Amino acid sequence: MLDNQTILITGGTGSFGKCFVRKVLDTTNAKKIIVYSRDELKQSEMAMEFNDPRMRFFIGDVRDLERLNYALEGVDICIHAAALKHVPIAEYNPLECIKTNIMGASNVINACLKNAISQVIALSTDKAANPINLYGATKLCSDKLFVSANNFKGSSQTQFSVVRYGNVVGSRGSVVPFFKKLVQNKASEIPITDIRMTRFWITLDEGVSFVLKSLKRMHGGEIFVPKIPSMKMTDLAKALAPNTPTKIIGIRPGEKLHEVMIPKDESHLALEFEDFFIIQPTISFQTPKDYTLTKLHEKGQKVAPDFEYSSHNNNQWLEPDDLLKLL
Amino acid sequence: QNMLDNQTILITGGTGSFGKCFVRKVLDTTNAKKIIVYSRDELKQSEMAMEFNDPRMRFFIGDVRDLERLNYALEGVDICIHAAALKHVPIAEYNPLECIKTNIMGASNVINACLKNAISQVIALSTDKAANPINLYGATKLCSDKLFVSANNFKGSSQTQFSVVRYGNVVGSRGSVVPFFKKLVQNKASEIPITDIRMTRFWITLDEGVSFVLKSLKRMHGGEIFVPKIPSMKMTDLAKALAPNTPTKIIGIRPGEKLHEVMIPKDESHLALEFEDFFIIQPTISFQTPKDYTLTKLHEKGQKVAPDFEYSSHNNNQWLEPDDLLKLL
Amino acid sequence: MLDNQTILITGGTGSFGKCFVRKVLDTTNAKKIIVYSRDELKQSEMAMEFNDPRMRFFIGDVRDLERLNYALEGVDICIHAAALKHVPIAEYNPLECIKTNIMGASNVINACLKNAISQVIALSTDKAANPINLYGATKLCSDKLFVSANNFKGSSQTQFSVVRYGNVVGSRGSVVPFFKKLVQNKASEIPITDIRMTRFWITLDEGVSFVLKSLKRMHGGEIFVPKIPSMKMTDLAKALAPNTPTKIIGIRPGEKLHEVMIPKDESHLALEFEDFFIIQPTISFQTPKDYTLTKLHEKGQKVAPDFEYSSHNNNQWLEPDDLLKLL
Amino acid sequence: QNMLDNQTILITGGTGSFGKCFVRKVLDTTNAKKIIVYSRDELKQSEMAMEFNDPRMRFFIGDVRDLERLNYALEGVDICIHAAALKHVPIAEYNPLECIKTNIMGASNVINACLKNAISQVIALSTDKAANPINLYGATKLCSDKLFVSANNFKGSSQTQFSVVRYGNVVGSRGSVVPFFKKLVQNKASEIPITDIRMTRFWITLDEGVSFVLKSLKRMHGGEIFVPKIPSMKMTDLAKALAPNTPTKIIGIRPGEKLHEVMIPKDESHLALEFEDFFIIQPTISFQTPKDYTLTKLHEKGQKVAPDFEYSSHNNNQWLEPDDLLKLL
Amino acid sequence: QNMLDNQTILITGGTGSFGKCFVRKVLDTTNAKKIIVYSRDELKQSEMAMEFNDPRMRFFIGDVRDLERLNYALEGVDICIHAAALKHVPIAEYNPLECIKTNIMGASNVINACLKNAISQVIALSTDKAANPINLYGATKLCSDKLFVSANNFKGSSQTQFSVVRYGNVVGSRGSVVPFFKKLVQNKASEIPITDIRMTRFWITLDEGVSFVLKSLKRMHGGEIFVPKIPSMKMTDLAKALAPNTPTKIIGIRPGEKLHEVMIPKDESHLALEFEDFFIIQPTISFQTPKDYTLTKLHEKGQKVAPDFEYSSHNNNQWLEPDDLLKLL
Amino acid sequence: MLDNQTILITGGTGSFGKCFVRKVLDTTNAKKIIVYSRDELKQSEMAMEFNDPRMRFFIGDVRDLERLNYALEGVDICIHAAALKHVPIAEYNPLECIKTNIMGASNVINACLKNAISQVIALSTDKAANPINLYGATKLCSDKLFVSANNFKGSSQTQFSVVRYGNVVGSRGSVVPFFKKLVQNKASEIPITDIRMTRFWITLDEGVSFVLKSLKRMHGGEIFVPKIPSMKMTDLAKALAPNTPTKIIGIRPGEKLHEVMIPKDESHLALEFEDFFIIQPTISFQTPKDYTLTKLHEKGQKVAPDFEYSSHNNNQWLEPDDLLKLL
Ligand SMILES: NC(=O)c1ccc[n+]([C@@H]2O[C@H](COP(=O)([O-])OP(=O)(O)OC[C@H]3O[C@@H](n4cnc5c(N)ncnc54)[C@H](OP(=O)(O)O)[C@@H]3O)[C@@H](O)[C@H]2O)c1
Repeated sequence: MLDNQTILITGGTGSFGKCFVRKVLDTTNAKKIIVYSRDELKQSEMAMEFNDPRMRFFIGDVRDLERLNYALEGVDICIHAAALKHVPIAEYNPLECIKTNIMGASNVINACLKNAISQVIALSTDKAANPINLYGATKLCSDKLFVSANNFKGSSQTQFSVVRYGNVVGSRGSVVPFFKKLVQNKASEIPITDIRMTRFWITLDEGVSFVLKSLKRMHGGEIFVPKIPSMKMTDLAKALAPNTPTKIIGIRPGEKLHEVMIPKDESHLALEFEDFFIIQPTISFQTPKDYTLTKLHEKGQKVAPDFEYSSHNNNQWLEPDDLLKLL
Repeated sequence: QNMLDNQTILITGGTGSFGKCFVRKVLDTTNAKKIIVYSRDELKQSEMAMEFNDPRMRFFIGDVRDLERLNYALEGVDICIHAAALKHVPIAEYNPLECIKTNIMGASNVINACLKNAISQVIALSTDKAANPINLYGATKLCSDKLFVSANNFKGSSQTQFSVVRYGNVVGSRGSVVPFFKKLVQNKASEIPITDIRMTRFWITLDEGVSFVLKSLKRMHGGEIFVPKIPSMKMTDLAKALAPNTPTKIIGIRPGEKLHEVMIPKDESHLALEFEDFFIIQPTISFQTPKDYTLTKLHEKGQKVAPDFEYSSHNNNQWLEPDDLLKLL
Repeated sequence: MLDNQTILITGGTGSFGKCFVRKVLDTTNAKKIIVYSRDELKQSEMAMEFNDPRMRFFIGDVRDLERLNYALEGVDICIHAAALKHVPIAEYNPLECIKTNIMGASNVINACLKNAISQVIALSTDKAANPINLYGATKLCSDKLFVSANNFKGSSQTQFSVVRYGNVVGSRGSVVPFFKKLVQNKASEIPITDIRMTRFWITLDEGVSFVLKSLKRMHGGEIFVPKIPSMKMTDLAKALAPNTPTKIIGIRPGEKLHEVMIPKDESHLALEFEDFFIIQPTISFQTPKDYTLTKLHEKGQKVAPDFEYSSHNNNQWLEPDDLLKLL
Repeated sequence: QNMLDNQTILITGGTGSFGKCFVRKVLDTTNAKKIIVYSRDELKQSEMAMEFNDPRMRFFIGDVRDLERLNYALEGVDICIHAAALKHVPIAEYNPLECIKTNIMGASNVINACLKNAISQVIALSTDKAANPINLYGATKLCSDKLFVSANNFKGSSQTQFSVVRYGNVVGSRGSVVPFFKKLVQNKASEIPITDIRMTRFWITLDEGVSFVLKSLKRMHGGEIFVPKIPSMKMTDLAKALAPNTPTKIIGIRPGEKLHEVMIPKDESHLALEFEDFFIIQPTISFQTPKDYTLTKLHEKGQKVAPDFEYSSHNNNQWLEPDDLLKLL
Repeated sequence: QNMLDNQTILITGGTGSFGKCFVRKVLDTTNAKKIIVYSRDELKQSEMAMEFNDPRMRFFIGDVRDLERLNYALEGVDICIHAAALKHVPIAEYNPLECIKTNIMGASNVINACLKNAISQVIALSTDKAANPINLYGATKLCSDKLFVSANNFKGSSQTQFSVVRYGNVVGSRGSVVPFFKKLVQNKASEIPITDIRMTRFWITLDEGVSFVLKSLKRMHGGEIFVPKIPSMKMTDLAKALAPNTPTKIIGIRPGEKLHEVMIPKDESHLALEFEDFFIIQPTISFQTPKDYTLTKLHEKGQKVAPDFEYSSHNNNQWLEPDDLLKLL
Repeated sequence: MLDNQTILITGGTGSFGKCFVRKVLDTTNAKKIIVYSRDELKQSEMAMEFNDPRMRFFIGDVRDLERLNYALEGVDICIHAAALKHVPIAEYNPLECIKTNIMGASNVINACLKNAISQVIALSTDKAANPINLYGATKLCSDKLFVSANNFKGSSQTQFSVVRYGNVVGSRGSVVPFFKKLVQNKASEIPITDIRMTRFWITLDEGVSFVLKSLKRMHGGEIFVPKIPSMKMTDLAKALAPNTPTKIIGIRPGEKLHEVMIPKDESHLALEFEDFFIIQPTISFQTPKDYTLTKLHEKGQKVAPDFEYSSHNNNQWLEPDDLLKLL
């Protein structure tokens, strides 16, 4: 697997960013881990915490093609986690979200090919499946680009895969942590936008690991989807602090009732496995790939024609307590 | 008596299906100062100036990907129709940045330019595929719509209005399938492509839409996404039409090709406002200057819709008999 | 010659475009033929007609440098036929014509060098010789650039030559076909701008072949000119449909009486051959070339000091019938 | 009494031959608010501010290839003289994109900028070499002229006028041959470069032209290409001048160097309009606002020319005795 | 009664130290129509809209490196505060183009945009490090200041005024050392970083400065570089403060880190104009419209300074007792 | 040392430009010397004077990245002397100076890495030390960039060093030559801005040689400073023409009393040698370098803590005559 390799991750100062740097640091022999991002304050703060010579911090934007080409020189593997993810903000700053996510993905793809990187994994989201909001629309474009990149074939081959998973239990500005800062500062209530608000749930750590495993499976072109549990927002408001009331607030700008992981119209392209899924590409590559046998010799089978992985039509569900056991 | 009296109109990509018809319909039914055709191809542009040979026409070579050009293009324009785009779904799947550069950046430039020149009203053309999309093409179009709607916040003494008209397939449009169904049974009728037996699609006429735009243009406030109520046509039947009897062949689902097109999402119904013959999906954001979309600028009143409604082609009420289409062919 | 090679042709959806793709398909072992152009409707229509796995369609503009670099990866030979050729339109859209033809030629030249292509042939026109209209002015710049490209010398050598020939008998929006669509739709007349209107004439097929032969001759830097026949526009109006009258119409915007192939002031740089000519470069290359012995061991001699290849001062002439035999 | 009263003038590349003279001529004979010199080189610009030391001067460092800069440059200008360019023919042959970037894109930016700032009149400098060209330099200049003339269509409340002044060699200009003929017989007279015995060229004075511009500036409508009637000087004679007797040497025809310069094409004569001391090649296209180029804005009337006319240097009527030039040296 | 009455203010990078405080101070003490926060990070922007939850706020995602965006940003703004920047000296040393792209090109775009939108007054934030600099960061800031001052020449009916406010360290600002001195003795007090025993620095309060800007904003003409008179605090003492007693450790001089910060150069004193509580370094160039910087727009008179003066931190007169800082902490 | 190498120098039509081309031409076996600059008139004039096939003139701007990449193909060593150096003009055209000097330096750095050049020497100035004027501020950024470039490490290594020296005795538009053109044209006076105006002095030739030697010493990352003499402007006005009076004129826009070569706060990073100095980098390179032993096995030692190389606190001084002996 990974050994004496160089890894560059865009937006490595983010949640997935550090939780991933940490895990690669501790569980692998990655010769050098490179964080590529824009803020000097987070990288100054992040260099002092990860006080290890295995690191290296490059200040740069993904909207910058030259910089990326410079930053990716000599890199072996690349994880793309840079992005504007705040759905409401994206609705008010649509070009900003487009520049960062779409153009950003394109430049990363380019710089990777030029530097002959070996493997690239971009981070998607369930919001990119049958999307309604801008953020998701841009992300779907990003996935489309990354999958399509597997067609280029220069004097250097590069595999481009995508990992798509749900809401990361408690993250920089989320819900579960929000539903505590309140009760702490005397929360007058517990706002619940709706009773049907379902959502796939995964942890920072579960995510970081499904990624490092995809690298071990991937042929390039796949869109790996993990089989994660769903949790009714009704049974979550409880845990967090049933005590206080729950003033319904309606619906934020761009929210869905439930999130989709694998569209119904994607069924055919799906292949079930044990812990995960794979949404085979839609286009054909000059060099065909057999997405039925991972590079880990794991065998996967198709799915029923009327297949779809909704957040609610799911069968797994996080007990109204389990999320406290995780807190 | 509402009209586009003595006005300069510019339509991007008006060298194709929608464009040629809209350019014809406007010259015929309205008295607009002039009409500018903005497109890249010199052949089509030349074979259009002849085709029309009308003094109220002007032709500009140009790419929507070009901002300095669009800036000079729109100079002196009152109304802009954005119909330029890459719509060939499977090709968009293989050439994703192309589709992105034209449809996403393209929409952005047309906007940037329209505002610079203080255009009055702008209507952008979307597709049913931009609703809960799954193919790249549709995803760029969803982005596109978002941009034009978001464009309504900008507040300068320009006050441009941006709206979107989203509808489905056009009964035999510039190289599609209807003609590619004749074209075949119009040569060696013995093999007809198919994908599914449940495969449905909304079908509007290359004219029902054109007029729908001119109409949406007359009753807009800005920020709307007008949806024309149309009939759904299950493919199977659409088969016996362009070939009463022939050995059809079930090829395969082309890349990124859905199975049931959505016109209005299930998760956005709370934004829709039903009307007698059309729909209006209100902005998912709030503008500085709010508006009551329940009242078209034509007075037309509107009531919302069932909090669960999902205007899908399959769950459509009306349909088209394999003869109602013959009455189109 | 060409074998197991990859060929990319800009504007391959055009007249010369398909007639060339077809001929390479049928007469060579070209491993892969790549069409590079902007319209999806022509490439969708062109893929279904040339239903052959030897093809590959890239949607792109020549005004786009990144795309070209991507498109030319792994290509062996490149034919440049993309361009805005409508003279009147170019007079009203001068920057458009300049961007496409000049900047377009420059980007193609660049992408070719970066990808180490071996041979590049750009298509010129007689309108580029002692030009008067914009279209021709841009084309002369394109020829100048391509010839000059033979001076670059990186870890990869690339030959850049130009093929310059006249009006292609009946083409997408021309005269001879125009002078029939009329008589068909009851042509009231036959418009003849002038009695001296001479023009070199060649066929789509003759052109496509002189190109594939130049590749076999070329050293890089030459501007091959075929010896084609001239035809008085007076004796052409006849054939097409003498029947109807000929309402003289004057002179279109930018038209010449006759077209030049090899300028008088180019004499010195000329070298006569059997079927063709060669207009040796004006500049000297780091690595001299002997344009007297093609790579086909064909020997050519200079021309008289007062030499010039006008369309009228020519000696060959297409009988007022021959063009019907060709129709 | 026509003047450039209290006006701001900006000349691109006015740090060279034409520029320095025009800058001098305008300060001396007219009362224009100010004069802006726009060029790249700091040395020449500094050695010019001293050289002139005039308060009505302003110097801006800048490349015509730079659009944002040109935009700030022309801000507040009424008249623009575009004299910036790469004219060294053989060098242009070896560095074709350079010449292209400066002469073609350069002309485009100066235009884009002039219109943005609503400049009143713009005169661009062309060369005889842009007539039925064969060298790159001249070909960029033909493109250039086309651009400035085409620039007259644009219709905004700016109404800028764009014209072109095309003439030949300037009797001993910034490093040419006349001085490089002295410079030699001005050191070791024993070897003089030559190309042909029929080699002819039009010759105007670095002052006859400058004034011709100021004049063309006073009688323009826009879209014209003014041609100054000048004398032709067969090289041979021009030899005995800058060296009565010396062993000249026939080197060789430099790259892209013609043998007979054309001022007006044979295929464009039908556009020319002959005048007492100059010519006017009318646009090869039609503008929205037509104009009668037969009447200079100075009332000067004009009759066309013989439908075959080809103002060539060799077929020129007047010439220059090997002493008329001495009366220039 | 001077105020920023009913005015739209936009501050670049107002999502950080200075910004948040300035945004707070202005809302609290003045009645300005609205306030626009222009920055790149969505997290900080969201955690600020909540943090403030004030209707007179607006947040725009954006990079100062982006000119088209800045152009739309500043649209409709009267006053602009440029506080966006990369200031982490040693990081700037390792990523020099980054710092350059943001601080140099960044300042240029904010200017280009401000003029385009006819902003009234613009104040740019500089640092003491831009005085006789040696580190990249400070060198970009010197360039930066030069740009904003030079920006005062441009003369269009816009008449924007550009000034600069340059001061030193901010007593415990967004991750610096003061807090990183607590943070340590606030966990395992046994090792404190040090560089020299002569190491001095000027120290102003994150509030003394903010107000200084609002004040400099009220008494500016344009082209000035306002310098606030502040106290110097020799580091040694600053040590016993954030840790009465602990085993400090002399690590090493971080890259590009000076030893004595300069507020006013020795070679520029002849430009300074001393005031009761501040300084004004006049432009090193002459503008078309001269100004008497000896008279603030607040009437405040000013006398120059000793022709040798060099406002250095070490040669400072006033200082701060290791308790005056405690009275800050 | 240098042999069969290719050298490209930006702004080779300048003072240092020709004096360097000449010296490399005469004292080395440089296979090919390439001049890269913008003006055709200087390069036309410069090709005729340096009438040697070892030359090659490329017309280009440093503000142009493509061109540079083209121009630097196959180059071994690169000297960067292009720049806007007129301090007053830079104060009025600050963006022009920034584009040329800073962006220019960045593009040169980029093109060099892409072409795998081996060594690059950029020319600094004493004005970049503790600067006050724009010109110097941009130059300090240029030095910072060049030093930092030594961190990139692609499939090709490139050393980037800087040479920083004072006013070049009599140059295109300077003082000493100015103080003669006057007396020649009847100089009414001798303007002396101040009595303390000190300045380091070096010759075109001394400079050109310290450069060619640095190439022989350099490890990459150094900022070589030669130990040159200082001259009081009071004792210089004399020589030039004591005869005429000396009307004091004040202080130009951006001038200092004295110029610094090695800042006081740079002491620690300094290393004294015989004829020169070295200001070790401020940052650490992935691959450490020992700046105490040049590549010429020359040993250098540090300097006292209170060290600084001012133009006045200097000990060497050019006799009020020596500059006439040099004239
Ligand atoms: N005399 C002739 O041979 C002749 C005859 C007919 C027509 N013309 C035309 O008249 C015009 C002026 O000729 P001239 O004899 O005065 O030539 P010149 O002495 O070479 O002056 C040309 C000027 O253009 C400037 N320039 C060059 N590139 C520039 C750029 N990229 N951006 C901005 N300025 C640039 C140069 O200034 P910097 O180098 O400091 O940038 C120079 O001052 C030319 O356009 C030429 O085509 C010349």
